[PDB]
Amino acid sequence: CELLGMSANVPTDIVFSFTGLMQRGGGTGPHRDGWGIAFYEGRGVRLFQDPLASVDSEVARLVQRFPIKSETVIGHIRQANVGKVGLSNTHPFIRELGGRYWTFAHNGQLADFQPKPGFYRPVGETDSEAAFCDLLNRVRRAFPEPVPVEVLLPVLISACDEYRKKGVFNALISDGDWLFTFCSSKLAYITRRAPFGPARLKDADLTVDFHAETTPDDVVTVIATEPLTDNENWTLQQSGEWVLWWGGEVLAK
Amino acid sequence: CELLGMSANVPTDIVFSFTGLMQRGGGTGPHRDGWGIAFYEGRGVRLFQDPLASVDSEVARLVQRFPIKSETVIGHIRQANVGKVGLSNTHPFIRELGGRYWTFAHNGQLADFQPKPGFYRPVGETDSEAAFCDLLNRVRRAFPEPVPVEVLLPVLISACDEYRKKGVFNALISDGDWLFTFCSSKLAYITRRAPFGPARLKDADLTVDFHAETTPDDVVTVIATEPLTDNENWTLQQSGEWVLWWGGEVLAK
Repeated sequence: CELLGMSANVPTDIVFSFTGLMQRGGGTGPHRDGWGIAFYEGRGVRLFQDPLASVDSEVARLVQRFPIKSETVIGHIRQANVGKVGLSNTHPFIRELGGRYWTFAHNGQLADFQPKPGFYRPVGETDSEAAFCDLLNRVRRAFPEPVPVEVLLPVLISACDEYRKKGVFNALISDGDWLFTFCSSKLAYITRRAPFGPARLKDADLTVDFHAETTPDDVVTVIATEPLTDNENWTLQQSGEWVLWWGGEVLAK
Repeated sequence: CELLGMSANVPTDIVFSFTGLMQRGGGTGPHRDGWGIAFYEGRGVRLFQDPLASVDSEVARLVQRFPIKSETVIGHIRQANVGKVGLSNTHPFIRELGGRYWTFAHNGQLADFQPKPGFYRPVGETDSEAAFCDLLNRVRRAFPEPVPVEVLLPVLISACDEYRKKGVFNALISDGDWLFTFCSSKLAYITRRAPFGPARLKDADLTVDFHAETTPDDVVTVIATEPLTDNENWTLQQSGEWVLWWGGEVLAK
C-alpha cells in the first residue's frame, strides 16, 4: 500500500482519510510515515505532501478537508524512512515539460545510480528524483518539441528498463492526460465500469473512499502496490510490465 | 492587497484567516476571489490555492484559517475563484532551475506580450506565466550552471525592465533562499526586528496574523502591494525599484 494512482474518464471523487496517530503494535504510533498525493484539475496540478511526522500536520488535514475530484491521481504513502528527511525528499515530484506538469512517484531502491547531470536537476537527494529528472532529460533530448504519447512511449520504457537493472523500480508517471505505470517488484490495478457502487479501499492507517457513478459511461481505474480491496478484478502486474492509461482505459501495454 | 511576500531569518508563523463567504456590498459575496500561497521548508516548496468549493450554502460569515510557517512566503491573495480562471492560471507559479524550486507571483497587465518559445513553457494561458517562463529561459541561457545571486541579478532586472515597457509588472520571485521584488505600479515593505509583538495584517476578507519573536535575533520582512498595517516603517517602493531580500535583510536594491 505505497504507490497509489487513478485514471478516470470523468472527474471523480476520492476521499483520503488518514487515521489519526495512535499507540499501536507497530506502524504509525507516535509518528507517521511520509506521504504525497498529486492530482489534476484540468492541466493544473495540486500537491499535498509531508515527510516523516510526529504530529498530525496541517497538510495532512488539508488533503482530507479538500473536496478532491480529478481524472488523474498519483500518490506515494508510507515512504521508507531510509536515507534523508525533509520535504525535498518526499514523493511525488513535479516538473513541467512541453507545457504540461509531469508527476512522478517511485517505490523501490536503486544501487550505484549516477545519471549524467542535465536540463532537469533534483532539488532533493533522493534516487527517485534523480531518476525522474534523468528520464525527463531523455524525453527532452529525444523530443525537443511536444510529441504524441506513442512516440515518447519507447523512451519511457527504455529508461525504466535501465533503472530496474540497478534495483527495484516501480513507478507512476503522468502529464495529466495519461498515467504511465511500470512494475519491477509488485503493482496491481482494477478497472470499474459504470454502473458501480461506492467502494472503500484501505491501508492499516488510511482509507480512500470512492462514490457511485457520475454518468452511465464512467470508467475509473485504481493502481496500487497491491490490492486494497479483497481480490475481485484486481489484476496483478509482473516484473517488466508497463501499462499506459488514459480515461481509465488501457491505451497500450 | 494582492501580492504578499515574506522573507525572514528564522521559520516564522503566518496564519491566513480567509473570512468565509457572506452577502456584502461588493467583493466576496456568494463567490470568492482566488488566492495562492507558496512557501518553503528547506529547499522544498508547498503550494496552496483556493479550493474549488465556495458553495457554502451561504451560511453566515464563516472564517477559515490556514496556518503556515516558513522563512520564505510568496502569495497572490486577490485573484479570481479557481473555478473562474482555472487552476493552471492561478498564481504563484513554480518551476525548478538549477536544482532549486523557483516561485513567481505577478500583479499587473501586459499588452502585446509574445516571448519566443523556449525551454520552459506555460501550462496555463496567463501573460504572467508566459512572463515567468521567459525570465527563466533568459536565466538558463545566460547561466547554464548554478551561479551566485549577484551574478544572476542583472538578468532578473533586465527582464523585468523589458516587461514593464509593455505594461504593469509588479512581481515577487524566489529560489527558496532570496526573495526578489520588482515594482512598476506599487509595492511596499516593512522589516520587523526582535523584539516585536504579534501583528495582525488585514485585508477586507482576509487577516494574516504574526506572532512575537522566536529568538531575540529575529528579522522578518513583509512585502505587500500596499501597507496592510496603519503605516509605521512601511517603506513605499516607486516604479523601477527592485530589492533582493535574504533572511529578512536587504542584500541589494
